[PDB]
Amino acid sequence: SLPKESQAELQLFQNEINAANPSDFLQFSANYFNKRLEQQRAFLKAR
Amino acid sequence: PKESQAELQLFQNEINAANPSDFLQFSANYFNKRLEQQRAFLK
Amino acid sequence: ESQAELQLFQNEINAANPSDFLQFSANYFNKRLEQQRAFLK
Amino acid sequence: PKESQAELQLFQNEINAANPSDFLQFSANYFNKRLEQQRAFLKA
Repeated sequence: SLPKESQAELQLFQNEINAANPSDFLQFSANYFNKRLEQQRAFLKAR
Repeated sequence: PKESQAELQLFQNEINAANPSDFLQFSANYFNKRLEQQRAFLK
Repeated sequence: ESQAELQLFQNEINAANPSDFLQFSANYFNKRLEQQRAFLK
Repeated sequence: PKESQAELQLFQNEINAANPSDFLQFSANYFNKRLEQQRAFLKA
């Protein structure tokens, strides 16, 4: 029953998992979420 | 794979149980902690 | 700012003396990012 | 400890070699990657 933004981020993640089918699910998933944060951090740091 | 489906089901269960205010931060914290838990076993 | 964040990190390493340096350091920096994200948002 | 001093010296060397625009993001990425590298060795 999640909010729309949460469903969108979960759908993007599920799409990435199905496209890559990582041999190390946890490492791929941690790298993915740490990169999504990194992307939003660039907006937050900007002048 | 079955291990991937299990880890994805565990994550989806955590998201539905917590319904985080910051989805990205909760998800990064979750996966970093799952790695930390497996590191203890692997060392 | 970089020297101050490096000094804070070195101080944390010397105060905690972790048995797992890499895990402590990754947790530390991931938490510093988490803290800054809240303030920036 | 010797292993901790070596990892701290490697990190300080990386900071001086890259001089990152975003110190915190570079440092988090660095330690997360050092863990990733050790995970591959531990799983082998």
